[PDB]
Amino acid sequence: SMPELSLTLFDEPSIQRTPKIQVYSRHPAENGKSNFLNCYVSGFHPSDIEVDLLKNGERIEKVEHSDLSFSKDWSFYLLYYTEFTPTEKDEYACRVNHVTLSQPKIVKWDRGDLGSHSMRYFFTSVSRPGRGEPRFIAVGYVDDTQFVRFDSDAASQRMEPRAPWIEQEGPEYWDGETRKVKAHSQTHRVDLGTLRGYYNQSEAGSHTVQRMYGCDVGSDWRFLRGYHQYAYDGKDYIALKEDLRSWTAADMAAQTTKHKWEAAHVAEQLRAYLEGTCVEWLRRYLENGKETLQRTDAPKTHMTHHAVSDHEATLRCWALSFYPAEITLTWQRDGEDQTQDTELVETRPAGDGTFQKWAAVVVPSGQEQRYTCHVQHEGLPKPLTLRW
Repeated sequence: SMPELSLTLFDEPSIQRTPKIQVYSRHPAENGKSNFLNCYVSGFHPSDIEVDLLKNGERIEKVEHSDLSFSKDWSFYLLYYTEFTPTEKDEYACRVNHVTLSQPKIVKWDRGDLGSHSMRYFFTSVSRPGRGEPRFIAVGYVDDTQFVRFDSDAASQRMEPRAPWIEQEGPEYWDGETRKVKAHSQTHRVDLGTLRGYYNQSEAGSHTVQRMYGCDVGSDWRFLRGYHQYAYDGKDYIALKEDLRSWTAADMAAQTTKHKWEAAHVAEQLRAYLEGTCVEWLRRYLENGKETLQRTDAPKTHMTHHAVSDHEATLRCWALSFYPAEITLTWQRDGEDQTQDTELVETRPAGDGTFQKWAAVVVPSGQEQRYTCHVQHEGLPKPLTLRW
């Protein structure tokens, strides 16, 4: 499934973004009903981060988290979560520390087939000055569904399943993905060392490389787009262009890499993978995971009303439990678009494979009924309108 070979950057001789934080339950919170408390952190760089869920101020010990992944702009996101049963008295919060934060930040818990398909592999390596190899985390996605992962800190040293429908694949599959992913981790190990040497950075600092591969297919599952991009310290380094036959080098180090990869016909070999292999395995996964991968889950929508004063109210339009993640929430007033005085949250994972989002508008108390929330999602044959 993964590409077979990765070539290092060269021949033989740091962005700081602060985390956004959302603290929320997976399901509407009812006292006495088991639930999951989520702390979603996103848009941060570098990837090192400290996240604790708190109950009445005390660290919760049985807290798990998602495999490190990143967005198009190379910023990282992680879901931390624990199972809990809300009560009336208990208070929960998320405590985050990161190199961009002078003090820890505490956010209180306030309480048909898809129209197109993609496969993505994301790789992150973080050097560890002073001893040993980089931390290496790889994840694979079909659409918005993670299905494999490799974590160098995990005990198995194996590519591991993260979706039920990938477990069908036989031992040969897991041996091959394990072999390829470990080879990719060594490419990054070399790359981190040579990049440090190109930029004359000290051995005492931790740096990051990020790599992504993927293919897109349209509603017919035929090849639409292929991608391959590489970043150093959260910044573009080199990217394969749309035509899959040339490169975009961001600086002179990447320009040397472009020359090494051009002479070695990297793009020719990647084109065959992105155009063929990648799509073929995507289609195989879509067929084996059909029950979920080919199912759209329309958003479950409702509205809440919050009065902060006698003259001011907040209307919140909620979209819950939807899949895939792409969704549009808009407000209208008297049937015309309204963007003034609105707030939209980043779409976030519920933790059960579905996604959540809300949109809010501040309105004059008594005028709620002028406003309508409009929900567009490919699981809906027609957009939804909600009104208080």
